Amino acid sequence: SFSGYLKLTDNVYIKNADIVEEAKKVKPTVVVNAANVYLKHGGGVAGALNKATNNAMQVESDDYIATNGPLKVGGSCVLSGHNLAKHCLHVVGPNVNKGEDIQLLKSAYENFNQHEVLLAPLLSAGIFGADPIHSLRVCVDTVRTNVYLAVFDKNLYDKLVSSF
Ligand SMILES: C[C@@H]1[C@H](C#N)CCCN1S(C)(=O)=O
Repeated sequence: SFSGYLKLTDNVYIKNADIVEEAKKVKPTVVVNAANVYLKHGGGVAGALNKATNNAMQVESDDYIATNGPLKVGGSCVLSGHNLAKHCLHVVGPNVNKGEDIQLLKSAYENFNQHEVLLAPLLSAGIFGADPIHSLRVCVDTVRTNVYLAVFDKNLYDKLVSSF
């Protein structure tokens, strides 16, 4: 199962790790993607997860969007996890760099409660522009299921743990 995680609360765990490498190692039931409403996996965690699937995630996502239209900010969809996980839960956190409401970050984390255990990044962190310390606080105060957070950046990981 998951190894090397620091336990933050009853159900939240954190590790300085590349979520793609972590997914390939664990092959969890659910890996969370830091998705956008169009499921265009260009950069950040989404670009890295999609590149690891050899673009199969993007091909599946384009078919999903063609059928269903875009997701809502704060919403999610379950698609295949390809070679990374059984499923990928594509969750759209608000993108502060697009002027999206940070209050939607709690709604985004509520999607995690539909899955008993997940490997995830901090929503709205990185290229989404939100403060990762705030994202971790919303995560611990919203998610009730078992969430294993992978934080790519060591310096950010140390800051998140030391300020928790
Ligand atoms: C925490 C969740 C659920 C929520 N939220 C309540 C029942 C228990 N589960 S479980 C353990 O099945 O993931």
